[PDB]
Amino acid sequence: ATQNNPPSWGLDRIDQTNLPLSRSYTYNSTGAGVNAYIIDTGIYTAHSDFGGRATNVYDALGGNGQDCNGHGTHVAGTVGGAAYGVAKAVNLRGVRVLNCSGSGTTSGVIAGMNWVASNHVKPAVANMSLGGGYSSSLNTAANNLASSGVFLAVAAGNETTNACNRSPASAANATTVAASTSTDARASYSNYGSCVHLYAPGSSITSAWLNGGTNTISGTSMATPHVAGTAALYKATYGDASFSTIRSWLVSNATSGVITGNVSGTPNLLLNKRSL
Ligand SMILES: [Ca+2]
Repeated sequence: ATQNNPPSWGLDRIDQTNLPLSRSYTYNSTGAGVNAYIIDTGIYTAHSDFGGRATNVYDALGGNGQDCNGHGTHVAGTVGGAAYGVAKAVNLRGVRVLNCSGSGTTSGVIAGMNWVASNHVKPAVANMSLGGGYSSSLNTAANNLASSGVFLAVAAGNETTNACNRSPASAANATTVAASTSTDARASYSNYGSCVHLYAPGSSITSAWLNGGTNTISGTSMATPHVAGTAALYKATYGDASFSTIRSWLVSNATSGVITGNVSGTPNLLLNKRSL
């Protein structure tokens, strides 16, 4: 199937090797039957772009799982919204670890990851569009979440710093995602370095929001769900596979050398789902 004139350029970009944008997003899986765990501010599950496919399954803060920020709804939309998403029929499963202003703690994030590792329904992917300072406990938790069978996509971060200095971006088993722009530039805020595995569209990404509507925002938070969604397409297309197999497929099939302004020591690779 082909979505003509997708409402976010990020979808357009990941289905082709070179600019110019084709104003189209082609997909041959929808990720049906794959579970995508959005570890974030929760999901506004009633949004029309989710159909009936979004349900919150855990809240680390003692709340009801519902998004009261918008960020997690936006991220969920890029993973799996009908109009805004990469994997348009995936099951979206909200894991609320951040509050109404988009913040939390290392321990609440680990609680959400622990829930997903224990209770995920295979085949499963997880998206972590969040980060903080380096934490050995958070990195270990991320490594064991991936090893439990959940492909793990994490944001490199928006601090213009080395992602090896941040967690969970620096975890060995993460697939860590930097942000590009619609001209294939490195986004000015994007973290960089040897702990980044590839770029994905991150600046001015349009997706779902709290108010029933849309929002266009920027960040490695927006790049990461393109990768999580592609991993969900992978599992629906080929069957379940380990995080290391899918990560290797992503980086070897990524578009090489098109990012401008890349920071030397960072892979010049851009997410490319064409070969699915
Ligand atoms: Ca395209």
